Amino acid sequence: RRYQKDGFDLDLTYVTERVIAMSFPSSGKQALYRNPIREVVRFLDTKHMDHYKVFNLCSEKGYDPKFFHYRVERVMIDDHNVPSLDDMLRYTACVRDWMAADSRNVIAIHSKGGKGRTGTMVCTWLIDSDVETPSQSRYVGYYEIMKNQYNRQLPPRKSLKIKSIRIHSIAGVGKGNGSDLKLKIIVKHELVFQCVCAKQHNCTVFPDTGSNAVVISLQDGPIVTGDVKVMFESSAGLPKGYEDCPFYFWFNTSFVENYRLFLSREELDNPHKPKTWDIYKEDFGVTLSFTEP
Amino acid sequence: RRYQKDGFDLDLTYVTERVIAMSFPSSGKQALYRNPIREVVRFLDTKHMDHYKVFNLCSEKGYDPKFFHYRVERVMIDDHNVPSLDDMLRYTACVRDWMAADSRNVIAIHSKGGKGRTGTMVCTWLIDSDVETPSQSRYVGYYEIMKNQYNRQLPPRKSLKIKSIRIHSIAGVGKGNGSDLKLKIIVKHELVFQCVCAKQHNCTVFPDTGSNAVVISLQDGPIVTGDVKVMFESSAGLPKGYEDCPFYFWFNTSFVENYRLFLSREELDNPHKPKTWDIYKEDFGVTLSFTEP
Repeated sequence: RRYQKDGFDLDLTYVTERVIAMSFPSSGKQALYRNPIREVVRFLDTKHMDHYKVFNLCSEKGYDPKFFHYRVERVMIDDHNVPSLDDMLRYTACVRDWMAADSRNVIAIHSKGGKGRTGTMVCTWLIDSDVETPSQSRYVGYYEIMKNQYNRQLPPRKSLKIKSIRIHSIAGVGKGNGSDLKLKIIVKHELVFQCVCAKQHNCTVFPDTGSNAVVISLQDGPIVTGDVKVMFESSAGLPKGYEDCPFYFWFNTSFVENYRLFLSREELDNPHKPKTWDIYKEDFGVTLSFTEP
Repeated sequence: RRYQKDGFDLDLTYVTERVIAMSFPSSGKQALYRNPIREVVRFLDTKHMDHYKVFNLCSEKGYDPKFFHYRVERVMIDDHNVPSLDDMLRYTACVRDWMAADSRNVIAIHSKGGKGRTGTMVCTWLIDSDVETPSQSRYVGYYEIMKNQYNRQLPPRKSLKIKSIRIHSIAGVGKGNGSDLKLKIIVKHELVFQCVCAKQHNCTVFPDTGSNAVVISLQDGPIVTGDVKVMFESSAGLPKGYEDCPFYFWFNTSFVENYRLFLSREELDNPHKPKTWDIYKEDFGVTLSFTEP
């Protein structure tokens, strides 16, 4: 819903009377099909003068603080990826402080790509005051659990150790045995664990054809703390989608209950898209088994 | 000095046997004249396999941690601007830890623009182990002072308030009175103070034509702490250079001695370039007057 009022042609989305969403305001030979930085600057200067903050939720692009009168905060969110809960808490904290300055402070939120990052961090603010991928949905769920239970603060810090990964309904995906997935565990932009199933060196494969599980014994698993990314790379032509991976996870280990995490086919970032509902059947899922150090 | 060895055409600079400087590795429709991300990844994978870390000193653009096998740290340095001393200490600690991890570990350093930020942050490591604008030079000097006196730590935290700004040898620059400069004080991407001399509202102008001084009473100046940037905006057609401003500063308030900071014509970001040595004469300068709260 482009903002076509008052002679404007920006890709804005006036989500709430005090919260504005838009796309990345670009400069140079990129204003033809995207927002021009100066035009949107003028738009939000003639509407709210010295009463806006521009949240640039881009870990990959930034323009200058000076354009928006040096009121710009950058949240390092990767495309199709979630922010850390510390990032979400700091985000909502600075937003609440901004709205406490006076009654007519608005906020502009954008990201370079689609309304995944801006959607996530506008819905997060929406439910704090009251998305594309299911990782963002589950992170909004994490933030609501924090908001209503562990009041606007970090959960009880749990350091968990992952011990095995169970894959449900593997008949159809992969070569046929499940020994093609590649594991990558990322914590704070750091690859803390990787393994390849075909070589079977850092992990072992124990396929049980009775229940269609190819549970992989994940020896000496990392003691993950905080937000974790687990992507599954494959070498058998799986339908790679977002961020060039068959499917990836994003979760906070402080929210895991009873040291078990199962992600249904629908959560499972990338299989959730309906266009690939033929290699991942309805019962497809990945179960993560945890341990307490 | 581009790296033409081993069939490569990269814009590298092998500064030391274990430190590498290069330009930003770009992707998309930019590899025609800039560094291709995949090509540089291949170069530093076949040269240093799993024994390097790439430092991205760009506050305006980043690509993805995944390309360099999730060994990438971003330092938020603005173009034609200096890093914070906390950032410099964190970077130097990171480099020291990386080199202590193994005897083969290398570092790759780049920035999007010219070799100002990469030059700054490579000379900082060069002086710790053993530059475009002069503020980067003064910050390398700040780091050498910290390294050799207040050993590799911050100096005694000093917070001071600017009481007035003295402009030396103004006969020729500006309208002829000095009532065209505009002040902008930026601390941690925050416009903490601004003023316009022509209106004479936030500051008062006291032109002392006897000594060619237009010292401006900076009433109720900010209580600055840490790293401060001071840009001088003008509306009399000054030869705007870097950052689109007549001249700006970048100074740490902890390093001020005797509560005074005079900036000679040579330091004075933008007057430093000899092409403008006709409106800023040899005695041009700015003096920062401080007061202890």
